[PDB]
Amino acid sequence: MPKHEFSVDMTCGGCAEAVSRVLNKLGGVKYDIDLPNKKVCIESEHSMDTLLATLKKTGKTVSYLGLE
Ligand SMILES: [Ag+]
Ligand SMILES: [Ag+]
Repeated sequence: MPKHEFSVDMTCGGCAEAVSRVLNKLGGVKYDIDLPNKKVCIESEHSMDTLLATLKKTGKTVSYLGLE
């Protein structure tokens, strides 16, 4: 199953919480948040568009670091 890696402008724990809330409301996702490195790793059959649009709902700078 595709593992997408994203960069999110998370400055503290409450940003990581904001990230989980939006990703939870999305559903169909297993996810991993690395706060010190400002990274979010997402196991999902969801398209990159959807994941990107979802993460951007937080109001924060989001970019795509790619896949594996
Ligand atoms: Ag924060
Ligand atoms: Ag915050």
